[PDB]
Amino acid sequence: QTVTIPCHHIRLGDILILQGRPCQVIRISTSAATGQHRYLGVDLFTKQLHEESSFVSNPAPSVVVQTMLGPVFKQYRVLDMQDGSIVAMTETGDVKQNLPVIDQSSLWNRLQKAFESGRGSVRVLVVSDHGREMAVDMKVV
Amino acid sequence: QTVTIPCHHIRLGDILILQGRPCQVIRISTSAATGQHRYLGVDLFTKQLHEESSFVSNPAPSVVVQTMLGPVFKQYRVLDMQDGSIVAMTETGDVKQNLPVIDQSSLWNRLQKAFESGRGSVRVLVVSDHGREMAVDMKVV
Repeated sequence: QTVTIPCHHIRLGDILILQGRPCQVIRISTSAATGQHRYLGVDLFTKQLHEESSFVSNPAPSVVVQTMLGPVFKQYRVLDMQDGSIVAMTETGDVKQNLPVIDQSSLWNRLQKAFESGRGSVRVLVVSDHGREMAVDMKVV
Repeated sequence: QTVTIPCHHIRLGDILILQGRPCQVIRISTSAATGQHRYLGVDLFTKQLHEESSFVSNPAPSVVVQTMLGPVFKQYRVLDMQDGSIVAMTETGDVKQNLPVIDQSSLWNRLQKAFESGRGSVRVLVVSDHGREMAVDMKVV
């Protein structure tokens, strides 16, 4: 499940879908030949590099837009924290016992400190990869 | 005519629709009470300040997204440059004799230098405001 993002709203560090994989963009360039944009990114799950060029479209006369796809993040409540995993619950009560937390920008520690102070309103943002789920950021409500 | 942009892809300097007006965002904050984002922007045409808070939606369980609207930019060919205006043509051959160029980041000079060297492939990106059109950026093909 994905959203369309115009290329002028894509900056380094964004998470895009490259070659069907969730990736963190580390380099943006432009093709001289076509004017497409080329995004080099790091697979959030495998840590391999993927590249993909933007999709050009013409929905109307005088309207050219380049887009990439970005993931739809799910929001889960945090019920408990174990060794490197968490117990999450979807907002329909579906419990996920060992959701992994990505090692990126000390997410575990930020999350721990926020769970200590106020567990009721900690949320994790979660990406899916062909079934595998992983938490990649946090929010507070 | 507008596109939906997720709030995590909105940074200072982006052009958003605030209160129905095209604006350049100069400050982003978050409401404690609701978690919406609040965007303070400068009307591209009047130079007045407008603010507007994000729209929250729930398209699916465990999926919360905040969005703002952004304009759809049209792309026009540049046929000639006058005193502060340009002659543009849409890609269906509709000629616009005095399209104004916004004074923002020396757009006129960047545009002039690019029109001197290679007029065939200079384009302007144009926003509409209830009929009034204005060029706000340039591209080269």
